[PDB]
Amino acid sequence: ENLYFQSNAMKLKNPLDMHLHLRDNQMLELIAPLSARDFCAAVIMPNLIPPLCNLEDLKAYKMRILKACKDENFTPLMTLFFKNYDEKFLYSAKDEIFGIKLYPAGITTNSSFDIEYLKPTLEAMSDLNIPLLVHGETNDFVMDRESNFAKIYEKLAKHFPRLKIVMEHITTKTLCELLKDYENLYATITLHHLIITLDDVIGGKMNPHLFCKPIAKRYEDKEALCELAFSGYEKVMFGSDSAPHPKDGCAAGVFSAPVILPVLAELFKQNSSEENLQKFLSDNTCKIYDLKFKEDKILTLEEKEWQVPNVYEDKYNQVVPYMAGEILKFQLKH
Amino acid sequence: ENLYFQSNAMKLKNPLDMHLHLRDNQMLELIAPLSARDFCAAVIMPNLIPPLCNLEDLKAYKMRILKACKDENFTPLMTLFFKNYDEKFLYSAKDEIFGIKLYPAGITTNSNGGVSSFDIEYLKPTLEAMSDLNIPLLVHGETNDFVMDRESNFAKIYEKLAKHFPRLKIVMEHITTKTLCELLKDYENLYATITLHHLIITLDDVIGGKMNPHLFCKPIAKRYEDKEALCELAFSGYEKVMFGSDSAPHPKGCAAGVFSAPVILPVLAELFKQNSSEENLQKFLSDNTCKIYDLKFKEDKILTLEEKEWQVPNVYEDKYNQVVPYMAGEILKFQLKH
Ligand SMILES: [Zn+2]
Ligand SMILES: [Zn+2]
Ligand SMILES: [Zn+2]
Ligand SMILES: [Zn+2]
Repeated sequence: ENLYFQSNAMKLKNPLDMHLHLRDNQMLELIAPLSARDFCAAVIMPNLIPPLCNLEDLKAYKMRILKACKDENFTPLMTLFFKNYDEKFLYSAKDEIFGIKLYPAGITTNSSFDIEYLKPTLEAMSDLNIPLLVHGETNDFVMDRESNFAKIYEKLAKHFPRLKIVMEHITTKTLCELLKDYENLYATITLHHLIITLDDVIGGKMNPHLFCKPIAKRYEDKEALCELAFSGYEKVMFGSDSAPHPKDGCAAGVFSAPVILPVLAELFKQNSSEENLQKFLSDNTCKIYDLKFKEDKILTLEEKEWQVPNVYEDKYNQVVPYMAGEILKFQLKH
Repeated sequence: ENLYFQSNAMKLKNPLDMHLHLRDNQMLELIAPLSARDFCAAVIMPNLIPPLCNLEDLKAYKMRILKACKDENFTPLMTLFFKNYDEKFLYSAKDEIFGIKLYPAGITTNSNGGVSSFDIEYLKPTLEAMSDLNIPLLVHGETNDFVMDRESNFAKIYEKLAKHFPRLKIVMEHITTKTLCELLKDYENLYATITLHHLIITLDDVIGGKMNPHLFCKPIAKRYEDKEALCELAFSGYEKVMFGSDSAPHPKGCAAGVFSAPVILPVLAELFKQNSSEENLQKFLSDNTCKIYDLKFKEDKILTLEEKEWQVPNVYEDKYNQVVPYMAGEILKFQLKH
């Protein structure tokens, strides 16, 4: 529609963040609202110290999140850290969790990954319709860690053709292509991997604020990621992997939470459509897991410049955000 | 060799650092001694602001270097920053300079006035005079392509320069790829320098775990097979390879460069014992360069290294600057008689 209003440049419905890190305690209080105010729900990753491996610690964490957000409507979609859980246990938790997140540890390729430890649990998960979320990286050379995990994703897809396997934060053309080879393979894509490549991280001066895992790769990889997100391909969902770290330059992670919607807005207007953004941020997820909502959350973006602050700050913590100091074209009223 | 005395009495004769950055002014006064003490000579890169492009300024900088070294036996091998010099200018400079260093436009630290074209006719007059006058072309071999491919993609350029200027000595500085290790064997006029760090680290050390800015330099450390090929050339003492540290300090993230000057000899000493011979170390650090250029010395500078542990300072301070050294805070198995 050619003519439009400054106050309504984009409208988004029930935006979901399918990969979020909210940390805990004092940090959680600082950053949860930043996601809560722009999303109706987010998959909360379980990599706390120590990791969430039982339902009592999960509920307590859920409660801390609900307190810190203070922006209902916001439903945290809870997850457990992967370990060898038995059928009885999973049956017990299915109504309490959205999924189980696997963090592989110690994988060499010539690989040394034995899925036998996983089989009983994955078989149960399949039958109970519980999705497996995976941080798909081996321990090989940093640029190859994701691509070398492709064969591990294939193996899992064949051995468990009824299990939903979400390849988290894909960053390679390899996985962009693998995604289309198996029906039960899905993926989440971050905001940053649609914009950066390795050159941004170490091509000129080293830029720690753009450092994350998996590392940003090549231009061909970035284009493959953009083609899936911009086309709204049914099996890709937005997952920020917003992962803050207290300001000291060496820890991995990008805190993109507060700038996600505005940056995606601009990105899709320039390269795609409101409808495809709507799919990438919500409809795709809703179609895959059959989600529905009682009270819709509608976010309206206004075409009014603002400068991203150099930090989001609390008494106990200071976090540098993605795009810190940059000027964005769109903004939500908070 | 199964038996030895007091400590590993390893002698090194006339070590040469064929690729070194000494900066200027106050910085020079602080770091120059750290090299002048362990080396008898070093190729001094001209990437100053502004870059050394005339004899007057080169002499001036040389004088500054000589003062900064003081009582040390050390000959700085001077270079000019590459540009389209003519035969007349080159003829007057041949005895004042060791070589001319080519930096591709805006690829590394202080290169904005660099070469932006490798057109054969554009460079012909200069490279032919250099060829006739036996002046060598030292090159920072990287394109502006994707960071991990900058050096390998530069191979076609070194190759055309070699074919078009077959009597020119072309030194591929700080090589970091198997591609250039191999290309070195294809043309008689191709030579190379290798750094200390590139014999040791890969990209994984720089960004595999935590980002380690102290290990960040240009050309970026690459793959395991790249490092192995570099080690095979250095350890075997291959005649066309010479040690060049590319020691480059930065005042205290982060800027590109490793400041390895203070720790080169002992670190190299340990490396060559585990993987090579004292003879091959002597070749890599000195004899190869000496043979390639026909160097001679009024009096030799013999340095002895003993296995007496020592911790590397976390910084090399003074009144004007403070620099973090390579291997900072590390415990080295070898030492030089200070
Ligand atoms: Zn992850
Ligand atoms: Zn994550
Ligand atoms: Zn260089
Ligand atoms: Zn250099």
